[PDB]
Amino acid sequence: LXXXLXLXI
Ligand SMILES: *C(=O)C[C@H](O)CCCCCCC
Repeated sequence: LXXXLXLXI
């Protein structure tokens, strides 16, 4: 999901 929407996971 986009790396947790931007969390980078
Ligand atoms: C989107 O961000 C793809 C990621 O690789 C997987 C996210 C998994 C969410 C489950 C952990 C809360």
